[PDB]
Amino acid sequence: STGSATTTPIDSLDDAYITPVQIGTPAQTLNLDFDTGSSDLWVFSSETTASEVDGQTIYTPSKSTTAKLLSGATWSISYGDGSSSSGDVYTDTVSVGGLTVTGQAVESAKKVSSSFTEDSTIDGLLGLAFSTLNTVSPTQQKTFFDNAKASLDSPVFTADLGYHAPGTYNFGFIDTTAYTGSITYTAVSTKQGFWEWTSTGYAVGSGTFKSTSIDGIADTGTTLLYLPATVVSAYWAQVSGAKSSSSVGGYVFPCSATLPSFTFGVGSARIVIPGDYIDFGPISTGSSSCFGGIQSSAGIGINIFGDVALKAAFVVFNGATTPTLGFASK
Repeated sequence: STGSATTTPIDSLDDAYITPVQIGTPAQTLNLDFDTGSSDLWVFSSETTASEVDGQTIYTPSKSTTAKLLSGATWSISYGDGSSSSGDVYTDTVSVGGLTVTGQAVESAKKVSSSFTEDSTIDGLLGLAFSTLNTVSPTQQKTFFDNAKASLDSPVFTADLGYHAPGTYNFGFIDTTAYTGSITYTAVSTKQGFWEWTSTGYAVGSGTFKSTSIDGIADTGTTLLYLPATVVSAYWAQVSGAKSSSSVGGYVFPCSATLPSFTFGVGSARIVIPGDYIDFGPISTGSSSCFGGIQSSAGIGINIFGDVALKAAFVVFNGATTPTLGFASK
């Protein structure tokens, strides 16, 4: 089997991407944030504290003939940005782009933090990291991908995120029309539960490539590119007037700037992030200070190849017995 679903930016900055997902019988369609940096599929629901729901579409398990309470199971998650959610668990039928999993754990939120409430466009998350990170207790649950894997034509999914435009998540096949040139594959460590890999270096603009190992994670659920302070300083030094602002919470730059590209290495291959992808617009409405899309990972504890990086590539998440990651230009 295979599946193919379009993923759409939630706003004009590509802050996140939403993908429609069918849950239950008859189908209830919710728009979920596919997150290769976590491993819980959780939704706003009929159980979510009323004051914490503001425009989201909710899953109502009592209206699904295939929903079953997973008795005694609870979940609770905290994300890198400080947001969180928690609740109880149902199993139900879940379909993405025509690919169906029966008996998927659907984690129903009883509580969500303010960031979730305030984002009316995101009805929940669908985790695509390794199932070892799943938070369900006392019986850990599998991701949608893990459950689908054996049925897939090939044990893979691909992320093809757009810049200010829709893109695609495919399951079970590689669309050879969706990228240019060849796909370069690179080793993955699953030791921390992430799609963790080592980039071979970077370049700023038309500058020379610096060969240096940068361990980090491929994370569709993180907006920006978070890299070591040395690398980030070298980038922003090429932008007149750019500076790190503790008050704003990172590097800012004059909105009048033209940003240089940023290249990262994948083995001997190179992925080029155009300068425009690194512009996250005014820090506050009407400001002439703009927020940068490359930020320091210092104090996160891990480097993160988030959407800024991934949307410059066609990315293969290969879940074969020994997982790997593939990157192609597009």
